[PDB]
Amino acid sequence: DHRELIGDYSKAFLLQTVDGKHQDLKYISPETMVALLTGKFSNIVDKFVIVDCRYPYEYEGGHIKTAVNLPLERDAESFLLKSPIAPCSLDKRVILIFHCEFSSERGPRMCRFIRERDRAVNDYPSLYYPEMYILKGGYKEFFPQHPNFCEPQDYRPMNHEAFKDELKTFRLKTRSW
Repeated sequence: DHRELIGDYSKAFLLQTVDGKHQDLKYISPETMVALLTGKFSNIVDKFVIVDCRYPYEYEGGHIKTAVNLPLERDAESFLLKSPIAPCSLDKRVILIFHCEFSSERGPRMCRFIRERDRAVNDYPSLYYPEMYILKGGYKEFFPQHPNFCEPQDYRPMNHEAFKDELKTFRLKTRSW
């Protein structure tokens, strides 16, 4: 591989990455998301968690199959770090994929937050989640390309006319503005 090692310096990144806003983060395309969903990496990837950081109404109006909705930092830490999601075999990998509507600001931030917490509870350079990626373009670019991998087969933008109130209600739940 021509890149650096994953977070615990144990091995190279598995997935092919594409260029994204944050030069230091690893992004993947809809295509690689589908290869994982289709089991193309089944002999090496034990588990892969898709974290959809969007607000609940967004997730309810259409999300990627198997994805988990973890819109708040506290929910993500609770879900991923209280009892780490570990592979059934040590020859195997666990991978996290973060995304939001277009995975621009919120996705990167949650990803950076989980890495910090992970660095915090482990002895360097050990990690529970050494390999993390962001889905370039988020759901918004994923849906039109592979609608049958989404449930419900639909899309609800964050700024949807009819949920202005839910967006407001929801922002008031975040730890900081």
